[PDB]
Amino acid sequence: DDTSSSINFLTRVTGIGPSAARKLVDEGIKTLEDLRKNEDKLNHHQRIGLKYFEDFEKRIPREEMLQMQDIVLNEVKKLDPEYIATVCGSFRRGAESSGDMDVLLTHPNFTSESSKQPKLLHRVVEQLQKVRFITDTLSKGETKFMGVCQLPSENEYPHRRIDIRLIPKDQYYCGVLYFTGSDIFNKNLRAHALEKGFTINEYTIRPLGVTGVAGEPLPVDSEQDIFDYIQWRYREPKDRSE
Repeated sequence: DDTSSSINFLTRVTGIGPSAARKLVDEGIKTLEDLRKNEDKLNHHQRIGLKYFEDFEKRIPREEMLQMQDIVLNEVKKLDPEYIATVCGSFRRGAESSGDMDVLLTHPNFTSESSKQPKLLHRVVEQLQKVRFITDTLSKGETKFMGVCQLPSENEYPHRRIDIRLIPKDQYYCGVLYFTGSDIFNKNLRAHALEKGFTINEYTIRPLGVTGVAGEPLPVDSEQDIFDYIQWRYREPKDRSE
């Protein structure tokens, strides 16, 4: 009824899932003005999501992505040129517009053997805040940051969703591959790998064999290494629609 019409609306606020939305509509919270007069009922992530409600429903043109990409790769390099940062999503594939910016970050000092270096991520988050790029934090942990960013103006741009995730160096490219391609491409590359006797996931590529269910991750130093193993000619991100 109107109770389902309100829940649908509430699910449009980042951070407010179905469960939270229902109890909220139960509390008598139905419209955006209701939410704005009841921040005390929402968690941080939800409140920030509400603050940028409109901006968050606005698409991000490629021109802007390219500019935000320059700010991120640039600040990252200054901190330590040994950091590798890659903006993924449909954007990497050449999309004319995006809904957000998803970044995978790594550093050779951090391998899957390592695991426990929050500061490699935080140092980046902190620097991006110092330059007034990252403006708010939805939530931040030891390997993942979900937040808000905004392009600078001499007057202004809509606030945008940005996420940055710290990935082990030895699992990096398998990571970038997963976060690019496309649901359909990943599905197609994954199946071709199987025919070749390999199994690919977002962390590694392994050899399979008889009886099935086997492994031991091979070294990956580029996306190319993954394509080589399954003897597929390298496919540029723009040819990864499927």
